[PDB]
Amino acid sequence: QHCPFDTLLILDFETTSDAANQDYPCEVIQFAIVAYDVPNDKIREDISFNKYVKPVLNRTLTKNCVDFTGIPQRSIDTADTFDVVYEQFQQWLITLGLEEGKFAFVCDSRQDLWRIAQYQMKLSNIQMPAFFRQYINLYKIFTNEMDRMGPKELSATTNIGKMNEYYDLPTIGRAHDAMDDCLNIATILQRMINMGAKVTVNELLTCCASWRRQPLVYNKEWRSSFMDAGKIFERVLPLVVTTIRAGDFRLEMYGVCRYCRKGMDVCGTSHQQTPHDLYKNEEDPIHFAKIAGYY
Amino acid sequence: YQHCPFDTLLILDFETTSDAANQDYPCEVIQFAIVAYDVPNDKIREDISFNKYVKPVLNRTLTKNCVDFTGIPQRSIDTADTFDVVYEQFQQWLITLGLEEGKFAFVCDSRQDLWRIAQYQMKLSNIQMPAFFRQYINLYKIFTNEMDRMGPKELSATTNIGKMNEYYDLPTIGRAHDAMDDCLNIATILQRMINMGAKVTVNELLTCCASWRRQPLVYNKEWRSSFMDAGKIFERVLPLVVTTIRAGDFRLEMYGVCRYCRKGMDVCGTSHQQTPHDLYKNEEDPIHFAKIAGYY
Ligand SMILES: [Zn+2]
Ligand SMILES: [Zn+2]
Repeated sequence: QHCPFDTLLILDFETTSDAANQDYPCEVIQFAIVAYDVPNDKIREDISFNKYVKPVLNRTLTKNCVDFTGIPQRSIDTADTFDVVYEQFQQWLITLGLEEGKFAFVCDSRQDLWRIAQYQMKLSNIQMPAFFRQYINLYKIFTNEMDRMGPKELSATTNIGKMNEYYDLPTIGRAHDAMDDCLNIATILQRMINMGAKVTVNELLTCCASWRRQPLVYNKEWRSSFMDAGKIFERVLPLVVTTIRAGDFRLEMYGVCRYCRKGMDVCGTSHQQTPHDLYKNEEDPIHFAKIAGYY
Repeated sequence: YQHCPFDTLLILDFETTSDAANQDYPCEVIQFAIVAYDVPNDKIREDISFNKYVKPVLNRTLTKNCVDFTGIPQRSIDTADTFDVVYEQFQQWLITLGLEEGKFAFVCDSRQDLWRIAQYQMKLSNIQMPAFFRQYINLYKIFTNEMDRMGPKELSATTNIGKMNEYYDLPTIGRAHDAMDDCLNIATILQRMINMGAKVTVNELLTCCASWRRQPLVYNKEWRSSFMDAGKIFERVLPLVVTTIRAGDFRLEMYGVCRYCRKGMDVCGTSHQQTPHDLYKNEEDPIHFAKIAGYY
């Protein structure tokens, strides 16, 4: 109906972390997808991908990480590295015969594709594919929907939590298992569609933004603030998030950078707005940028 | 006369990667520090020292709690060499000193530095454990005996060094858990001990075999949050085991032959002699540090 895609792929990544430190080189440790069949309004749990991933930079999971994600150490010690798992994902995609630009990924925020996929793919030396450079931020649709229908007082802290609370849906499994997150998002998505939401891509990864032309005002305590760390990532990572209105999106924008209008084979091979102003303080280096090779 | 049979003592400290709340952790050396002590002249030689940061390979990012404990900033390890390089620099620095084989010994504040940390790091780096790490002076054990001689006090300090400074009434040097400040504290403590009657000699030896590793360990499921219980499993995982020797029983000629198998230390220690297969059965609860190190 409203959704121009015939299939939606709900995606979730879990990463290595250390709660108290934002200057951390997050590596994917779980990669999960569930398919949603748009014309039939059906969640297809039988069409799914669920792999653990062995990190190479930080091989031992932090305790706060395992408490948060619920992933135990054993599951990543027996896992393949990202480059192998991503290849399996590419292969699995092919064995589903979807048409380029007729499926889109759905996430609960900008974190999975703008930050996590982008950063992991630098580590693994993989080109950001066109299907990650265009996606549905479900939480952005949700806030438009709240605005459209009627805001109410929410006490949940996570994106998934609030959406579940607002639509009055029971929490599935537990927070932060990648597959459980996927199922929650899928059930929310379905509900949003039944209530008349237009679910379509709303975020695009772009080589440039005029607001990056102004040097970031450096907050020296950024390493303990999620918001302030976000500002650093925005500058360090090549691709930036540009929003698009539902009515302005077209399926033919697939594979085409919204900013420079070139194909995504040419756009994205090198950073067009390298933050040299952040890179001259030898006294206070940005660890995640150093270890990935941004400088 | 001189109760200490060595001509020079090497005070060693390691700092490692860590994650306070998890003891199933592949500790990697991130600081390697040494200060020399001249025995016949009773002098701490602060000018004869080794002090290097080390870049880990398995856990390249220090946890915040590791940073807070050791005081080591991330930038200092990002710019450092890996253990194999730093260890090679140590070997080279050692030869510069011009020391007679078996006439110098290492000094630590516990069994941790050489029994656990060095042994483990050296399995990761694939370096053979040297003779001068397989016999050493555990100063805290000597300290423990010295308290029986002179009479015990009620100590409130919490670290081994803190205790030793408290008991002998010495001021704390620098900051705790900086490898070099620890070395300086240990050297000063050592000096006081010898001057106050202590018999300072090799008291600990690393051996390939012990009868108490024949009987499978009484497995504690919650071992990962307990320092003592994790020690018990490290004792089984690590090939070489700590064996104590009385002061009057040590002989210089014990370098570098194993107390159990009586073979040179170039032959002993290549292969675990008491592999704890009983511990390696359950793929639903595996020992992480034993797995990444390649013990199974
Ligand atoms: Zn572009
Ligand atoms: Zn032996």
